Amino acid sequence: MGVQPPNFSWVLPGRLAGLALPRLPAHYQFLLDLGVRHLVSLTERGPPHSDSCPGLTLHRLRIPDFCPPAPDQIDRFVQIVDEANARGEAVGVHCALGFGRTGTMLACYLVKERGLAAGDAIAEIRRLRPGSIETYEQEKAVFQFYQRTK
Repeated sequence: MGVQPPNFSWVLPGRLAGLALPRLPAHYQFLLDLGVRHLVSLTERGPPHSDSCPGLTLHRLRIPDFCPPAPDQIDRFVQIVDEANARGEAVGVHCALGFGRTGTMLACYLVKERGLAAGDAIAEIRRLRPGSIETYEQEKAVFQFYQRTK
């Protein structure tokens, strides 16, 4: 039995989801039940109770709140999703609220998945998850990822 964590939704159904901070054993069980085997954690302090769920692998990429992921972090995130999805495993990504840091990562993955530029990728994540991508530097990070990988 799982309990859906806060602000959870699929971006790529069965492949890639965003969420706010998970914090109960049943949140992690929910992720496992939905086929998630990897949780990319962007917070400065690990989410509560993750150690109750050994079957879920956490990948901690620390990003200060209201700041963008760095290029190495974007590349690592993209690798984690590509490799997990190729193994038939889904990935979740979270921050404290699930909007800024999380939305920026999700938009970068769409740049790659759909061959989009940042305007389209950011628009799409905002359509799916209104409130996503909170700062100017977060927007610029998606743009620069596009430029590096075009």
